[PDB]
Amino acid sequence: IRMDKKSLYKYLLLRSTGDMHKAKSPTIMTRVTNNVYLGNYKNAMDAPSSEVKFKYVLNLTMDKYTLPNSNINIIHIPLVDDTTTDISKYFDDVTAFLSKCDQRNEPVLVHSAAGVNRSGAMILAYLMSKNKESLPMLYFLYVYHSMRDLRGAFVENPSFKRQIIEKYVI
Amino acid sequence: IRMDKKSLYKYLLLRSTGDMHKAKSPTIMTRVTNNVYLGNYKNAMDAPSSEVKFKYVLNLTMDKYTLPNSNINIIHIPLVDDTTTDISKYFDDVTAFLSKCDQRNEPVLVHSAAGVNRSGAMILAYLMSKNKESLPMLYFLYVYHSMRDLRGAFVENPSFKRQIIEKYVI
Repeated sequence: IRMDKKSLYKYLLLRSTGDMHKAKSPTIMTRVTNNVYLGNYKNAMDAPSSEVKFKYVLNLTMDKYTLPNSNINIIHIPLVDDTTTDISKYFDDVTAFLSKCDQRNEPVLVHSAAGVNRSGAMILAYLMSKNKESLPMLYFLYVYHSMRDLRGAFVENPSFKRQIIEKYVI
Repeated sequence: IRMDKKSLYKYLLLRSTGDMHKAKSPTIMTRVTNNVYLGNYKNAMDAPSSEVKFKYVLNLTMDKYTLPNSNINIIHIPLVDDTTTDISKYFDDVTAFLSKCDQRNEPVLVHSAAGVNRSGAMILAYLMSKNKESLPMLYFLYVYHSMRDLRGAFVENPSFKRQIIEKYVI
């Protein structure tokens, strides 16, 4: 049971003109594609012993943690969640790595502190990168709002949203 | 001094993903085209003695007022600002009347109580109707956000926005 056929279009245009719930902190991990997951700091601590056989965790926070009782490989890309940091510089490599994970069915968790702005930006970028079908402006609006509806908050950082738009739309 | 060339596009996509100021009540009349104006109840009371030579006022509120010391013609279309009323039924005639006004340079004020939802919807409809150039989805997003940025609040009513989208986009 899904919505097809220009209900998505009204959904999108209404969301695009203010029909948006106030930001609600995301709590549980979200499976976004077959092997790619999106979460927050707690979710990463919880990653050793979750239903998923993670091979990788992509740590987007500033601090290099370990999960030493586990065999998960922790990739650290330290970024700040601010309106000045350039996150686009890592777009190509990160989306490339995530697609490799999806090809090899190697589960990977993409997380930040909140699971909203450094991690949601990389998940958005991945989704945009994998779109060969749909007009980017519309794919962008659909992805953004459906992910926000799902998670409660998604790339609330305006500068991160600007960087995705420039990279993948304009 | 204007923004052209894909700054409008980033502006639009950012506004479309949550970059929106909280609704602020509009106070002064807004000239939207050469002879078409948008305002609230006070603005209409003030219409007899304003810098503009109104020939017409389009009263979208429920109550039939008069301005008996004036020669302004008051057209009454009574509508409620609610999430159930069908405003689309008057779209064709209203936009037709407004375009005639613009052709004959006959100044006309479009108002409701707030100057935000019954009146902004008819102004939006007019603008959409007069667009023969731009893709409707994009013209819609541009008009909506630039009018909201200008006025402070514009078609905040979600059902009125749905009706414009259905009429003019889908």
